[PDB]
Amino acid sequence: VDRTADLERARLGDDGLDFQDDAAQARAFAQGVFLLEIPEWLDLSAGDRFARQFFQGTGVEPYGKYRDLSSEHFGDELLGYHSRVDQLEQFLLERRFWGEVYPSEIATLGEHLTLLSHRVLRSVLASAGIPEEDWHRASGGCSETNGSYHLTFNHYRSAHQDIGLSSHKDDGFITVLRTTAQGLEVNRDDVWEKVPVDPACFVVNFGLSMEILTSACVTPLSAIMHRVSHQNFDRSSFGHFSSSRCLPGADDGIYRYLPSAGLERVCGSRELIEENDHEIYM
Ligand SMILES: CC[C@H](C)[C@@H]1NC(=O)[C@@]2(NC1=O)OC[C@](C)(O)[C@@H]2O
Ligand SMILES: O=C(O)CCC(=O)C(=O)O
Ligand SMILES: [Cl-]
Ligand SMILES: [Cl-]
Ligand SMILES: [Fe+2]
Repeated sequence: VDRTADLERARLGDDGLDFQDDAAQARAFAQGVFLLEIPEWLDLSAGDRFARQFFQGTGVEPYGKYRDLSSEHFGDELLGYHSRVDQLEQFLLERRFWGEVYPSEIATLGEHLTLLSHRVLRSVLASAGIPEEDWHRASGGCSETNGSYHLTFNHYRSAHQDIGLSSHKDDGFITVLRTTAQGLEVNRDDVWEKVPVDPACFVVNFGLSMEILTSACVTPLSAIMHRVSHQNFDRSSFGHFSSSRCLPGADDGIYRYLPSAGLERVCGSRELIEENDHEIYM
């Protein structure tokens, strides 16, 4: 693909998300993807280094050892190191383990991104016309700080003859993606387009839970279809993912908002992730 998407750029300011104007904000939310300026005080260098190292094993300091932590170590099949069928290999960790398992500076990064994402999500919920007292249940806790949050590190193995990462929608409400190299593509309006590279911005997009939640609103919001093209050289990235609380045995559920009525349950949060990962990776 040779077309490059023209995305709207936003900033977090005194009143929440600031786009250039109300029309720009509407286009961004209608597309389900936009750029978000990275706060100047926020240090991403340890996260960038973790994404470059996590897969390399205990010979490589300080982060290569996370290659050896599989899902078995967490009692949760979703977490730890995972080789995917595509070029991608990942390390995924939910917030309840960050303080104990991640390096301290990586847990700190995760916490910063959680509070940034929280602020982004609340701006979106307000634009959707959902009553504020329904936000906590509608977002499975992400309208406050009680959601499930995964800080997930990605490395694309260019020696594998696969697509980088198959076409998919994310599971949750908000993904804050840190990417510094080409490869991410988005499908708005049934044409694949490259996401412009800008290491001064995150890429923000909505997941399936945002789409389900707002599907009956006057302006439904989409979970952007996106992929990573086959990489001829290595690539890395990381993202902060916000989902309805999906702990084993403590699942907040996924809801659709019915204007003038309230929230109706659609499915489980973990169930949605499992069904989505099935539909993606085959
Ligand atoms: C347990 C997953 C968690 C809810 C979150 N959501 C996701 O969609 C993602 N990663 C995450 O960290 O999992 C699958 C994926 C397409 O590779 C993407 O990277
Ligand atoms: O690496 C990227 O740019 C995208 C990663 C992604 O889409 C995901 O982890 O769900
Ligand atoms: Cl601010
Ligand atoms: Cl590329
Ligand atoms: Fe994604």
